[PDB]
Amino acid sequence: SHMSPSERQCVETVVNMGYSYECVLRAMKAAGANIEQILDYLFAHGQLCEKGFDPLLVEEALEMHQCSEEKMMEFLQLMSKFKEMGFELKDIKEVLLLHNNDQDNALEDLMARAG
Amino acid sequence: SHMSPSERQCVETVVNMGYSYECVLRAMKAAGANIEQILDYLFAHGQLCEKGFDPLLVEEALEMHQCSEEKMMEFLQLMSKFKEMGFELKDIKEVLLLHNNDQDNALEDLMARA
Ligand SMILES: [K+]
Ligand SMILES: [K+]
Ligand SMILES: [K+]
Ligand SMILES: [K+]
Ligand code: NA
Repeated sequence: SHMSPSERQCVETVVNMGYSYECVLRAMKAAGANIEQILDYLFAHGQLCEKGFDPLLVEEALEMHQCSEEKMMEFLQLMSKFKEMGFELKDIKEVLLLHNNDQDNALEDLMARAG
Repeated sequence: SHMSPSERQCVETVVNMGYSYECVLRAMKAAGANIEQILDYLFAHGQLCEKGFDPLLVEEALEMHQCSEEKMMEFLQLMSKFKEMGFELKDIKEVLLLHNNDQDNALEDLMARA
């Protein structure tokens, strides 16, 4: 197998917890071959989708903010807002990262390039 | 320029704090285009190299453990120790990650596969 021994151990254990292979493999690609990190990703991804967030934006938020749930949520909410205004995702990520999720600074930057 | 406006802003600001372009671009690639993130990476990388850690291993530790400075140090120390014992970096990273930096479990794993 192309997988390492630790990768296979993660898949075996998390699939035993009741997750599909596809979900586990995707989560492990994102979160790394550690069981708690995979489960935390799977649970957070599920909870956020259930709240109505776009799964693509959820995935961006989980990648961008691995350390703070509070910052992750702030990033997710503002990314959702700016995306619904019509800005491009690549620009939104960039300005939220530069400005530490400050809504006013991020918007000022996005507008300066809106067209 | 191939860089985004935010990337250019970071380079301009950080080079102004007296860092070389090459150091800033490398740090930005690792840490992302946010000035505090770049400065924190540059400073940590410097401090750990000054303590005598292999810069290649320092870079692996800064990548693996962005959230906990204590976890980052514990990983860096163990990766250095296991490398001295003669194990391969790729294996070492894998077992330290799986076993949450537990030395004995990681070691038993490494010896078992060797
Ligand atoms: K890997
Ligand atoms: K963070
Ligand atoms: K890593
Ligand atoms: K961490
Ligand atoms: Na990100």
